[PDB]
Amino acid sequence: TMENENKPNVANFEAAVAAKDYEKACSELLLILSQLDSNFGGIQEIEFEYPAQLQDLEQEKIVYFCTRMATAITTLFSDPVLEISDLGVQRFLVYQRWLALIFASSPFVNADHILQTYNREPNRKNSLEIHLDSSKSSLIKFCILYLPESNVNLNLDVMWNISPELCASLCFALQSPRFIGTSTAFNKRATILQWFPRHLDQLKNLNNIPSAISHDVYMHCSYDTSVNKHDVKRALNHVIRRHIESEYGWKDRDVAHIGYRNNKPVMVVLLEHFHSAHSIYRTHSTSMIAAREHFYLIGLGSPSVDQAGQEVFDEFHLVAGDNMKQKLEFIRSVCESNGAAIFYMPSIGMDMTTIFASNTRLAPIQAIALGHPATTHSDFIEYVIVEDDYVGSEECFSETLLRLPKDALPYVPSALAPEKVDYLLRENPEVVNIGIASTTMKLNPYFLEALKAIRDRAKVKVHFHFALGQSNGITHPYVERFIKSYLGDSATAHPHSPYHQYLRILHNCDMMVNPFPFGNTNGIIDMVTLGLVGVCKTGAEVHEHIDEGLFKRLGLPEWLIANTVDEYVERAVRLAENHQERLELRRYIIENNGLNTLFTGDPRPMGQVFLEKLNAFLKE
Ligand SMILES: O=c1ccn([C@@H]2O[C@H](COP(=O)(O)OP(=O)(O)O)[C@@H](O)[C@H]2O)c(=O)[nH]1
Repeated sequence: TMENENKPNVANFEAAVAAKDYEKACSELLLILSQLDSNFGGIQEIEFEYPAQLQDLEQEKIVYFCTRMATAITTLFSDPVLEISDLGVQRFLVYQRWLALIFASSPFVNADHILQTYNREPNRKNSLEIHLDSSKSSLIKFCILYLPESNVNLNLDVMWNISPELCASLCFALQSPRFIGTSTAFNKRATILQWFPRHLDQLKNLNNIPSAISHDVYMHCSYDTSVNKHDVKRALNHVIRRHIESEYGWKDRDVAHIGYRNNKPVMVVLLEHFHSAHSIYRTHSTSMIAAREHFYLIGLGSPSVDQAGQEVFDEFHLVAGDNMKQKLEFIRSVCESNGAAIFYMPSIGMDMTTIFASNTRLAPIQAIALGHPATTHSDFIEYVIVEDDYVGSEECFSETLLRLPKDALPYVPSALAPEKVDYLLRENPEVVNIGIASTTMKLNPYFLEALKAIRDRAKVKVHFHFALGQSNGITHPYVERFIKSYLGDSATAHPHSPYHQYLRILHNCDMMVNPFPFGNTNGIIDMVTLGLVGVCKTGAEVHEHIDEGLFKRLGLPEWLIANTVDEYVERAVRLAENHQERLELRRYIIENNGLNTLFTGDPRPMGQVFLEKLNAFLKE
């Protein structure tokens, strides 16, 4: 060992590339990509120097970073001699999304200029097709640099014949970014969603694909617009099921007998991201608290859960184990010694543990809620807790929906909610400012085309303020370019901001519009809090339908809830042109709104319902 061997360092990566030491370059580069991973795209704790002019100019400092990184990556991967260790390949595909961002936030856009150096057939006959030598090594390198923004052609069928596993690693990488919003990237991912599932279903386990981003593959499909977007989850479940049987020798429990604690049957709840300042606790703690009239509750989670989270349950334990095989054995053992009636996950999708767990048989009733609002397509999960007013069509879900009364999941209000108001109802707007509260995953070309439509068509000048949740570090310059490609001067791409500052941006707006197809929830509450009204578009999936449910609970009029893009655009424009209508409605909403009603209700049903379903299991 040497001191400072493992510090991500842009100058040391560059020097290793100039010195043609391909091994040190790779490893120095992987250190940087790994850090970008940990930092969620931020560049803190990566060492680099910059021209003084950039000191206070952070976006410009980030673009400078990505530019240095893309030039050094270009030299390195353009060199015909470079050969990547097969360990190395697996790491590069796992970090692909970070290279994607390196290039997309630089002026290069993508790494096609590297790709073109790999062409061998001076014919072409389409210069967007790249004909490689037959070296396995060249196929690899191509894949690593086949970015979501790539313009080069890709034929998946031929690909998957040559190497199934390489090709499934690509599909993973290309599904894993938290921003897939441009036309080029989105279209690519859409293709994968139709093509990849039936191919992944043929896979045997997780050994030679990038498994550390399966949770990302699992969640991100929800942000596409197709009806059958979740098919990849069904496939992914089978491979995980095969994995845990084959690599772990997993055995399901005998769930014919249940045990008892303080004379009640046992609900074991496996938790993801359940801190009391966060939305899972805000939406699901009270229903879990009330479930204690009928069940003893055991909470399994991470040390990230705070005292208020732990107090929801009768008993709380850390999920122990050094790997997945162990954590599962641990979870199994808790269910065994207690003899679980219920296995429940309020959220599934954010951590890989919950995903694995949902492919096992641990209790006779196994059920989830929609903290991540999408069907599991797992045959091991029977029920889905959901508020009746949030369901669109029941056929979006493979599981049976347990539709609970619309006041059955009262929310815990945020401690950050301002106590005082200051409504700004602008009588004279030259400009209509229209806010949009969003994460990067919610952004897409259909949403942004709808927004360009509202801008082009409205007879009033409009300005769009995007308050982008978690837009950040090297992701952000790329997002701003995407937004500007549609709206130019009619839009401001605000990066992630603290709560009071985020509230200040919206407070300067006249109305809001909601993203589709995956809408807001918390955005809507902040909207009404500020006395604002907006448009949302509804649809069949819960994540499309929530906004409708929520608009009705809060007392917003149905004309605000559009069924199609063309209506969405239409109502948005109407809200923007019709000043006095818009203001009357703001005044109506300031005056009488169900904000109150979100925080109260009867949380008992969930427990009640699990009891009946359990009692009926105990007769048979
Ligand atoms: O710049 C921002 C953007 C968002 N948020 C907070 O994060 C929430 C949005 O989170 P998300 O879209 O992931 O889930 P949602 O709660 O909308 O269902 C908002 O309510 C804000 O309270 C914030 O503080 N600053």
